[PDB]
Amino acid sequence: SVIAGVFGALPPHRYSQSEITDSFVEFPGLKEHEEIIRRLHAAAKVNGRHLVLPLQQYPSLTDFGDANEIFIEKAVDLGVEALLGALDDANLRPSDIDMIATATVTGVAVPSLDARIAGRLGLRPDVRRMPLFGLGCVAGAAGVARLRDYLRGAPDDVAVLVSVELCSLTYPAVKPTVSSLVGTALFGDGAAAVVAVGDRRAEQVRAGGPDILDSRSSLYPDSLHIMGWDVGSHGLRLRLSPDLTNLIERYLANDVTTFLDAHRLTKDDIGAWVSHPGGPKVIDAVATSLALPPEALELTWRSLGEIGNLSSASILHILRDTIEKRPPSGSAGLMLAMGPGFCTELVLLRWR
Amino acid sequence: SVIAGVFGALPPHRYSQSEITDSFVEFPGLKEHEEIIRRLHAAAKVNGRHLVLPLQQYPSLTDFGDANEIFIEKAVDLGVEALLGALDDANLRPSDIDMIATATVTGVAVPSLDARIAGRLGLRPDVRRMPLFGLGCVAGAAGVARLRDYLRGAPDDVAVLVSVELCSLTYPAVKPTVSSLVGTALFGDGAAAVVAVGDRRAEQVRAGGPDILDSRSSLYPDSLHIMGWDVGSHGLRLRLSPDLTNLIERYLANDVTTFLDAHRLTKDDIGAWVSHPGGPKVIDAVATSLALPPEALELTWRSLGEIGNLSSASILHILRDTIEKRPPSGSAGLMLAMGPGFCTELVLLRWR
Ligand SMILES: *C(O)[C@@H](C)CCCCCCCCCCCCCCC
Ligand SMILES: CCCCCCCCCCCCCCCC(=O)O
Repeated sequence: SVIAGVFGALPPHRYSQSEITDSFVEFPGLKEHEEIIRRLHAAAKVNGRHLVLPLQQYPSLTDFGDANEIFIEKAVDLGVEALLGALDDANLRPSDIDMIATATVTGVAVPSLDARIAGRLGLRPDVRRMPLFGLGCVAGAAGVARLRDYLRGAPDDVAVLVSVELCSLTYPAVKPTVSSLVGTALFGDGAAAVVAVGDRRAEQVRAGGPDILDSRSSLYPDSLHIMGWDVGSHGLRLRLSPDLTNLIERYLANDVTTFLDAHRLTKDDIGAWVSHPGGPKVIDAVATSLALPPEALELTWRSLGEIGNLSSASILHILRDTIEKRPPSGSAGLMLAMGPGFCTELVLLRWR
Repeated sequence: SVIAGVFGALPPHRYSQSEITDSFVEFPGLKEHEEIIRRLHAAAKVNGRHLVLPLQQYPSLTDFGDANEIFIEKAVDLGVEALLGALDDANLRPSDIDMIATATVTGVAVPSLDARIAGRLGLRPDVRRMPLFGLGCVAGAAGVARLRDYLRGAPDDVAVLVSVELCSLTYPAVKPTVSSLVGTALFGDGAAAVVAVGDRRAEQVRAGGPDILDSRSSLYPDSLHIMGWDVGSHGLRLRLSPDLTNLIERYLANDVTTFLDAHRLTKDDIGAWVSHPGGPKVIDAVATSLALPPEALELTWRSLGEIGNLSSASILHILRDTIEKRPPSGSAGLMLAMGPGFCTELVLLRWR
């Protein structure tokens, strides 16, 4: 399988980190925690973020019903904008799509996003639907792996992954507890789409982006608590452990090497790293444990600073960013993501 | 792709429909509606349902946060039971599972059920996880199709589907409302797992269950309202339109005809129908639109009456009932399901 188009889409409201913090500190029930909020927002190394709602609308977003409704309205059109952009990058059409995978962790939609996006964009009624929910930040790498897994048995097919993460809209569940504030410093809104295509279909559509060669999921034992949501009446509340960093440093190099040994490869044999940004400590951790030079994660740091942590869609934004960089032809690309599980997901890429 | 195991797990607490109704109409803020409730319950053609909680805990399940936490815990125990069971039917072991897909619409878990059941069963840390959410009732059929879609690109692998639906746990969201009351007459708790196996793996494994030949999703235009969740602070509230029956009567025939024409089959060629027991009005609409004899949907009528509507898990119990009764060796089997979308999934089976 080979990527034919990537496309990130963001809501048009872009705010500075400063503008967001300055306003956020003045939100109901928050002024008291200004010190830690500024600390956390500054330490986040996010310089700005696209929000789906005008910044000053958030204090009014206290109801999970409203929020999740706005999510469904906004997720789909961010999703279709993303999909179309990738469809056009692949010079393909909605009718060309044979399967659609949808990745979100930040909203609950039944009928799922894929159903609604497929409605909007006029996909064939018999598109295969794969609504992925609960992969979280890992869903961008994992979604790409699942496309491979699909196209592997359907060489003529077009399979799309649409990630939409509207982190902002989980605001109803946000309280001045440090974990929620950590998330309030890092997470922004945005969608992204990957149009992938089978090997046979590849030459017909002049498929540009990288070949998706292989993936390896890595579920860590006894680590449910590391990451995820505590779901409740006030909605999706971030659970996020400080232990996470130490899981990376202990075990990521192991995942990255066992997967790379399977391909007669090394750390140095990879031409562009495509890493999810949990936040700076996370980026430092994978950089440190994988003994990565500064340049290797620069795009994901740049993406972090430009649009923040978009969860699933992040790794697909920096994948789109790294594609535009045009890295060495035929060189190994390595998607690395991680999320609730706790798990990590390596995806072996090959660039053109 | 070939099914190697089908197992249906239910909670130990079984209650007659009369037991349920008599206690339900005494729950807070419902005696005002005891007439319509008893009417909906009696019309439901369910004689009994397994409930994951004692019948008299439910009135205290008013909080979505509580109900969802219990969901996660109970759904993993039930989930593993069904998987262990299906693993035992397949004579296979947890270590053999190469990909696990999980289906639920009745609770929200990040990390997902597949993450948790993988940890409980000690599945290899590299299992490929596909947590489907928002397929709803269609997920048993579509889950099998996904399995097929995975196994068709990975012929040496074992893929499992674990469906766990604890409909009773959506209780915080039920109101004295026709739709939600229809839900309370139909829906019960239970799980099921299917263990399917790639083609190159079926012979060594001795998979005995039916072949998975093909599948067709039918995503109807402009039909979001037909079925779904109203999601809010009270949890998952059933949206169910009475256009459903009419949608089926007008479009189901063309779904199966367009699908069966692709295999040059008529409805007469189907040796066993594995239909989702939505409700008596839906089973009537299926039989009427497909001109089916009353023997064709008997196994699904019987599941309905015995176990109620288990959302995605029902068509899998019925599939096990079908394999039990053992259909003519080598005849066509058609799985028929419908879920939020509005969509239809047909999966073509071959009996052994
Ligand atoms: C990756 O593993 C998963 C868990 C990603 C989940 C998304 C986290 C959302 C964090 C909640 C707070 C968001 C607020 C944004 C700022 C808006 C300003 C008012
Ligand atoms: C005493 C509790 C009895 C059972 C109460 C059941 C209440 C309604 C449950 C509805 C479950 C709907 C599941 C999803 C259907 C779909 O959208 O596919």
